[PDB]
Amino acid sequence: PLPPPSIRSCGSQQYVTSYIPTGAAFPPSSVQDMISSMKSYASATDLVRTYSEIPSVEEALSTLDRAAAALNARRYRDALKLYLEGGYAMANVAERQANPKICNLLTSKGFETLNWCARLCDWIEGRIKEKHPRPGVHKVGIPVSNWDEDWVGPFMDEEEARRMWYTPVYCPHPIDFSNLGYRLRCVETGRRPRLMICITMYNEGPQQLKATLKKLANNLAYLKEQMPGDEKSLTGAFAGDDVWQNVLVCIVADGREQVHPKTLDYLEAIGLYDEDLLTINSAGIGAQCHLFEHTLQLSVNGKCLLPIQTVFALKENKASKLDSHHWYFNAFAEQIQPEYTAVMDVGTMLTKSALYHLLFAFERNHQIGGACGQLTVDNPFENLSNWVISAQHFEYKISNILDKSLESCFGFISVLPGAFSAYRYEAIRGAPLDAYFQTLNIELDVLGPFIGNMYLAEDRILSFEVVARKNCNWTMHYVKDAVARTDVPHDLVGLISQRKRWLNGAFFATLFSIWNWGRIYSESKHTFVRKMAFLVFYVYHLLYTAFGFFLPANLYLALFFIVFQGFQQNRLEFIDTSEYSQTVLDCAVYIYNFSYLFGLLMLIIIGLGNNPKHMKLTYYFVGAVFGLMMMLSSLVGAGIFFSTPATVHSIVVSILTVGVYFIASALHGEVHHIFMTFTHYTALIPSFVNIFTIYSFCNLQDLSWETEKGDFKDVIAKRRALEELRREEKERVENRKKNFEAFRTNVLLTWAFSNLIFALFVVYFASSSTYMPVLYIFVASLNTCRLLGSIGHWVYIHTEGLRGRVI
Amino acid sequence: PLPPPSIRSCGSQQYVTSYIPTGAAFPPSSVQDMISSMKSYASATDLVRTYSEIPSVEEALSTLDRAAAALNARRYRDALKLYLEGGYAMANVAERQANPKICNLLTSKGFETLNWCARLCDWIEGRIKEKHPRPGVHKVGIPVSNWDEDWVGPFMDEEEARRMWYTPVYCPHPIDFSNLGYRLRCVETGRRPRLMICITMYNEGPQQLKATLKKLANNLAYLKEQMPGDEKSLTGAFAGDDVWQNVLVCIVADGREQVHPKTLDYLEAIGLYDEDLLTINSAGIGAQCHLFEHTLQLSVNGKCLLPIQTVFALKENKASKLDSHHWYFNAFAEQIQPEYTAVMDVGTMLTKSALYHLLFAFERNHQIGGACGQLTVDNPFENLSNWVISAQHFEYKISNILDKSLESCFGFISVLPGAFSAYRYEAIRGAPLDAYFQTLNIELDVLGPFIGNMYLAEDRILSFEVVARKNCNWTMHYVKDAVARTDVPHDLVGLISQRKRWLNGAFFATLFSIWNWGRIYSESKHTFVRKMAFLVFYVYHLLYTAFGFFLPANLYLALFFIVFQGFQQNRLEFIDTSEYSQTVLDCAVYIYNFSYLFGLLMLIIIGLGNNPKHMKLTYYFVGAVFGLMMMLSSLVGAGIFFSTPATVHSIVVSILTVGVYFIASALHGEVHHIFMTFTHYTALIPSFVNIFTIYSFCNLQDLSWETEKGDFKDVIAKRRALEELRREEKERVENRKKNFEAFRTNVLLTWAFSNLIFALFVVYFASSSTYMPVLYIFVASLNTCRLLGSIGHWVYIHTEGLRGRVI
Repeated sequence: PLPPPSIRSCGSQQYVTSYIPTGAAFPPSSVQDMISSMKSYASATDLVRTYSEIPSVEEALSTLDRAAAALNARRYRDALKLYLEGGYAMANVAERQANPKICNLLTSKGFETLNWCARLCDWIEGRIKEKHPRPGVHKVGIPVSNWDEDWVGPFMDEEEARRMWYTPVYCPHPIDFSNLGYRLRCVETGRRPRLMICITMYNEGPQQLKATLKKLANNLAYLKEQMPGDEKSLTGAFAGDDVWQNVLVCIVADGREQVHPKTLDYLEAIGLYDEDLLTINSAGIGAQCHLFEHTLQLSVNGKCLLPIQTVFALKENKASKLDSHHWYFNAFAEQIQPEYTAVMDVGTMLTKSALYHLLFAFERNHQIGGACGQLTVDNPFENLSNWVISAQHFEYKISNILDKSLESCFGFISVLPGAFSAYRYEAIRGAPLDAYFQTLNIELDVLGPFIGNMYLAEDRILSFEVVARKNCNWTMHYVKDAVARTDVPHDLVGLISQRKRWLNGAFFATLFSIWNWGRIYSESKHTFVRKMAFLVFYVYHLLYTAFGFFLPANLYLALFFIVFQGFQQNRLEFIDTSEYSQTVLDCAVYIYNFSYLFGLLMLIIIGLGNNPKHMKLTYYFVGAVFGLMMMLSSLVGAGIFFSTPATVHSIVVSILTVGVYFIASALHGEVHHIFMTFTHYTALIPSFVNIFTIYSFCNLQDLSWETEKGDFKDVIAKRRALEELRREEKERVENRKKNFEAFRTNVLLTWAFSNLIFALFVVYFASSSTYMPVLYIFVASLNTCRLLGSIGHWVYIHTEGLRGRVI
Repeated sequence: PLPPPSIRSCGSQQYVTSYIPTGAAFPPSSVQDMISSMKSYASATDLVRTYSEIPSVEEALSTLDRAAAALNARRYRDALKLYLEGGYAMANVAERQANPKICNLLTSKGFETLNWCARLCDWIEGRIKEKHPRPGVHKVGIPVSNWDEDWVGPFMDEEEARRMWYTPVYCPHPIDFSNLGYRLRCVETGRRPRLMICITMYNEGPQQLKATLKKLANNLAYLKEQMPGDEKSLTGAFAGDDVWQNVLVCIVADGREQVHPKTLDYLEAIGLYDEDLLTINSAGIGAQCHLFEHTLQLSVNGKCLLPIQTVFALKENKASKLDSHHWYFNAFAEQIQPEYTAVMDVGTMLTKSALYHLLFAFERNHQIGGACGQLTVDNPFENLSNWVISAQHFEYKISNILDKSLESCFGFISVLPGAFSAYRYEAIRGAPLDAYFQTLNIELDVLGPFIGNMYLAEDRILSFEVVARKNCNWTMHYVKDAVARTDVPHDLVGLISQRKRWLNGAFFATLFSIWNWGRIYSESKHTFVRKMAFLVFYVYHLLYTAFGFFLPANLYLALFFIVFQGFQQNRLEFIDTSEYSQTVLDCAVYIYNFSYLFGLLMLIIIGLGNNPKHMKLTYYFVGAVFGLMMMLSSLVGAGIFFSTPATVHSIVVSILTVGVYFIASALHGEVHHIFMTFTHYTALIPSFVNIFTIYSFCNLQDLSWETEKGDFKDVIAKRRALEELRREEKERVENRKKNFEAFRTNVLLTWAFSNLIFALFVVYFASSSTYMPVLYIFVASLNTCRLLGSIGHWVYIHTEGLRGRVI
């Protein structure tokens, strides 16, 4: 027992040294005397009280946010106190404001907060039994700021025409959207739309959204304009004068931080967004996302389009596109219960007939479980001086025609991103969607790296699940007339990144399909003929994948043998090289080999090294070298072919190898595009193969993703527990990244060394006369099969319409 | 003007829809009537009041933390209110506690907080003029928990012996440590230590720290035990019976999160840490770091060591080691103003004579601006079955002897990490330290990538700045007898990482030195003979660096030519290969080339791909292959040399190439180590060169690093400004990373392609009879120069002691 040290200025002075003896426990009387001998504090207290006299909006919002954070932490008394303080603060502040909208919104928010406080107090007392109590749902409808008086439509109720509705949601698991008591305007008003469209958006300019909305309005107008009484005309819910009431459009953004500000300005202009309402009404909830609802009316030039029922959902935090599809499908589809479900991106500009053709196919066939339309490049002929655009145009046309026709003949399509794809909401409701969202429900550690890698491009999983669903026989189909025009990158780097993601997804989806093909026979219920056809397609798929795996080696072998060994060993027919100094003959081969090897080494180093945006010059240089090489090879090959007097074998091989493209293009009426873009596509084949495959394989690493009071010892334990949990989480993340990197490295090494070993063995132990015929036979077989598939698809599409009466 | 909608249950019910008309502004009377018609809130209010009756420690600490955060944000009224609330809460809570220490600490903290509140109120009123007001400094001394009664020392004041002191500091820029009013116990008590030691620590076990402290105590004991009256004995402040008062030890940790808990337990055991004091006294300050001060007494077995004056500084957030050196040097050196300054790491176990030899050299020479001791591996002979440890032991011995002697002859040393290095605090005070910490004061964007890369290993910058300081002639020196024993990794992967950082730092420091060598002649003031000697050393340095840049190609050429082309073209002398099938002769060369190329490709892919921890098996396999190849080459070369009848040229070349190691080792008396470890080191040369250089060059990417009230529009503007600032920061970070990656990729490509092109040209346009003599001449010249340097250093060290009387 000793008096405290005589130090009354601890924070007043600059530096003070003191000694605090522990174990004495002090006398209470001395401490009380020390406390009573201080009078300055009163002044400070008075000042603080004066400062505390007046509240402010910022303080109220901050207190409400802290209350929400406490409520999420399961501490209820502190949440109640903060909620009461915030409610009283807002109620007091609301009178100061001079803007009527702010005054009304603040008054409403204060009343809601006070009612929630009363309900929470009643629950804490034990009067009401609930689990996870939350503030009640309260959607607010307000007049639209700008309204076009000079607009003519079919008919619009004033409540629907001039009021926009808003509500923030908290639902953490989207499957519980309906249980928690949320509702939509369409369901509330009694309308039951039959078709739904999802338009995912992330970091886009207003122009793309404007074009997409205009095109959708044009499609609705065309659907309305069709006359009844015809065989072609649709019957039922898609007739005229009421079509706009059976279609709903959902616009799902990805995150408030990443949204382009001009997009928000445009959305607010058309009456679908308001910052003040979001700021005020979302204070206490801690919403996961906020949804606005309207029936927007658009006017372009002097023509007024049709009204569109629109729901705009904006998520609070950035997530994957699969998360947006999860929200859309589960919440909105399970609530509305539509019949069809269309998926597209932002910027996809449809033609006037896409919806009509899709609905016509779905209604006529009754066996189609899904459909995809044709994809096209916007303005291909304009600016033909650009080679990348022309190459992409040729690739799209040929891929569509040949591959899509061949795959749609058998009734199984591997849709390529990002198409405008429609599924009927009866074949995907159960197991297929469960397998679709498996990544979002299970952490990557349990699944493994192989399962996680394939979901980067996730459409093919849905396609395969629909085709092989248990106790059902669902088949897919391809519609030629559903044309969707997109925009393509103008440079190499964006194309490289896009092809990287496409190739990763395609490769691992193909591996999964080959692994699990047996489920069609083991579980599904198809016809026997369908099973035999699927077996034949399986054999073809295996052969095609195996040939595509060894493509760089085959390209190198073909170029080397034909061109350079013809020059060296005098096999070019239009010139004789028995002369010359025996130095040029070897020099050609040496130059070719050294250039090819150095280019491959540089490309792999750069691709595995850094992002392909600050290495533009090197990629351009390598592409130019490879393009010049390919053009030289093409000219030499054409000369060699023309010089030969020709034979039946030669002409048959030439036809079945090269002319299949032109024959199939002429059969379907699209021949001029091939003529325009064949030369441009020919000069990018080595670039395509080498660069895109190497960059895709190198960057496979791109993985995605309660005590109120207390004493001192509790504080120490809490801090230690938090530190332990943080360290364990960091360790787990490290382990996951290590596993994924190891897997990608093993795959890349296997691929590269397989190609190199095959090339070396074929070069050293084979001749140019015992190898080329095998390659010719293989290529001819593949192209013959593709041509037969295309012809079969054309015959079916032009015959079934007339011959379906019998069957 | 319309009445509010009749909705009194907004959060009470599950789901309610409402319409809020904006622009009406409401009637006040209706809102007042609606408010007055509610009575449930009172119950909630009462409950809240009851819950608010009792305070708690956690609430007080949280409020103080929020007050500190507000004060850092330049808002003063909110900070004052929160500080007052926290002070009153702590004052009320202090009486509840039953633990006397907690009661006393809480009472003191409450009084300090109230005094700071009063001072801040006075400042806000305008009575006091200050800039950046902060709470006053207040260091607290408390008794040590555990005290050893059975301990005998020279003499200790009870205040110093039984009290440990603590204070948290806020100084954001360490240069202002003295201005803000902080102080140290040694300076306060009047002691003026002359020598300082810094012991950096980060994520280490207690055993290393215990061993380091025991070794330092042994060094102090040896320094005390020396007798006076001898020529060898030191004179002055380092005499006997008072040596322990002239040495201070600073232990700087790197971050509370990363510190091993057992290390904290051990530190608390010896009376240098306490969690309760840190938790309580650091609540309001928002300290950058916390420092404890003591004079610790250690006992090992039955012998009691000497007391050590220790200051333990623990930083709040993790930073680089350069940050720890910044804090140490600036704050503590500028305050204490010592004479010398020693730097070491944790785990470096000194011998009994290191300090004596260092101080002896510094006092005798009077021109030495810095010195470094010899580095050794602990227990080399024990567990000789391990090859990595033996290879490292041989490398350390040879590097020390040859390179250090040669460089110390001229008076310029490039110290290798991490040595026990001592600088006198007179040649580094000004410009050298400014150039040392240039990275910490200027962001990497202004400097560029080349400047930023070299500071990864930062000692050589200090060495060069000391050597070339303006208007001064400072030279460095190497002491052979200052032996420091460390611990080395037992596996390949840790060695790989350590060598990666070492090689990056060494390469870029060497480039900087070669770039800026001219400053010695342009600015410094040396003797003419010194300038000529530095010119000669510059020529030698350029030649050595140029030879070392092209090492992999030379190794490949030597192995290939000698061994495999001797086997193929019958040049092995102990066997004739004119027989055989002409298939084996080519097969040997083909196998060698293919294996070498495949190994290099795999190594570069793995090194650039992933972290070298989950690729252990592949690295081990490649190392084993290269080791077997090197052993075969060594045996073949030994046989070839022994078979030859020999000549003057042959014996001279053999001596000057290989036997220089043994001659120099025998000259200095350390010969058995070479005999033991030569075989182990021979089998790791290709592994060293290839693996370490490739991994070092691949991973060069490793870069490091106010309105109180308000209205609504201010809130919106604040949110928009914060979003804009965040996006700009993200863009800047992206740009910096892009630039660094591009630089590293360019350097790697240059190195690899230079080596490959040189190798190809020499293989194709040269013979094994017109190339090997040049290589022999080059290697012989370099080794002759190194041997001459070593002999000169030995002669100087054994002669100057006797011959210094004349000069």
